[PDB]
Amino acid sequence: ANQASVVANQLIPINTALTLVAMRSEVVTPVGIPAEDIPRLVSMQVNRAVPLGTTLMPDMVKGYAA
Repeated sequence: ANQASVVANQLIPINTALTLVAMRSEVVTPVGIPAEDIPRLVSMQVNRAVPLGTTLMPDMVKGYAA
């Protein structure tokens, strides 16, 4: 229901570290990474470019296990 996910607040380039300016929370479908894990995601790198407004999915973040 209102399970919110991490959404790209700006484009995140391939192989670049996640910052707090880059991740917002939003109720989207399909469900991606829980918004509650944003602190945890800071400094982890994405393995692909993530366009503005894309939901961060588990497979996009290098080293993410939940």
